[PDB]
Amino acid sequence: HNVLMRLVASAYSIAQKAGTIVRCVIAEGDLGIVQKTSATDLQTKADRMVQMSICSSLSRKFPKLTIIGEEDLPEVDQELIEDGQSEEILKQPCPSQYSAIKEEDLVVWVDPVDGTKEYTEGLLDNVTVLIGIAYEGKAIAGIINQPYYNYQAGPDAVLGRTIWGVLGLGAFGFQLKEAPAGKHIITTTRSHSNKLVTDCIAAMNPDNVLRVGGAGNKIIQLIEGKASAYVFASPGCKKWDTCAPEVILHAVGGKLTDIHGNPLQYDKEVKHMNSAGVLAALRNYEYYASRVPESVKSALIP
Ligand SMILES: Nc1ncnc2c1ncn2[C@@H]1O[C@H](COP(=O)(O)O)[C@@H](O)[C@H]1O
Ligand SMILES: [Mg+2]
Ligand SMILES: [Mg+2]
Ligand SMILES: [Mg+2]
Repeated sequence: HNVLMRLVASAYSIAQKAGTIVRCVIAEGDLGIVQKTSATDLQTKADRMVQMSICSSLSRKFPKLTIIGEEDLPEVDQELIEDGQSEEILKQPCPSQYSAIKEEDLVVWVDPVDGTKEYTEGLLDNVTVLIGIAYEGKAIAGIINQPYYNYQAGPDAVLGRTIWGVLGLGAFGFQLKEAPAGKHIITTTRSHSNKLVTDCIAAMNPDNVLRVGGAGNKIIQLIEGKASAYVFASPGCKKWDTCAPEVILHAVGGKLTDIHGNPLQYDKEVKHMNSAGVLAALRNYEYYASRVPESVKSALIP
């Protein structure tokens, strides 16, 4: 039945459609901003439309999946449906460990727009679209679309890119690069900081600290060598924030956990909140893990 690879190949095309929606909303000018729990907790027309497109498109082709999306939404336009699939991905053999997966056992975690606050600020390259695929509680495949990749290159440039990966195959669509030798460059939240977040970072002996939006964007920073660790000692992000990004990072030898070192779980019944934060690195994960203060750990219950 070739379920996993069929799913990944469709999710790739579905994520590309999502990128067209993200760009279309900016181009038409009205972001339809709704405030949820605070002025830094926003929902736009892009979040709502992309979620409708992704969920309807996946459910049309793979009705047995469990699909969980960030937005709590109440008839979808056929114009939002994506029926395509990547023929190239479909040509790749499924890793043998996943070859007998049944569709009803997959759980898909969707963040239709990740970095929404930064989207509304015009920090457009912070934005990603995240489609994460989990089996037996583990994140095993992921798609990350970055709709404004290349947007500063001029009117003749192609906009956007799609990064995808499967554990046992690899991760693709970017150039893997380690961060500069001899430096600790720690990346973290721009808009959702607090004292605990900054105290945990201080304990790492950073040479530089980057404050940017997006969980997907920060994993891209890790795999492209713009940062050496992603440290977020706080509640606030959810399973859809970490599912697809941890796959991409794990596929190239990195590691993402909570602040204690616990792996995150992705079964259908798990709580959405990542209540003990996020710690991630491409290389030297054990260094950063070793520097988390005990006081930070006692404050953050998984
Ligand atoms: N305190 C929070 N309230 C709502 N969303 C949050 C919070 N903290 C983190 N997030 C979300 O988690 C993801 C990563 O956070 P950030 O690094 O701030 O962009 C984004 O989708 C944020 O909107
Ligand atoms: Mg949100
Ligand atoms: Mg989102
Ligand atoms: Mg998010």
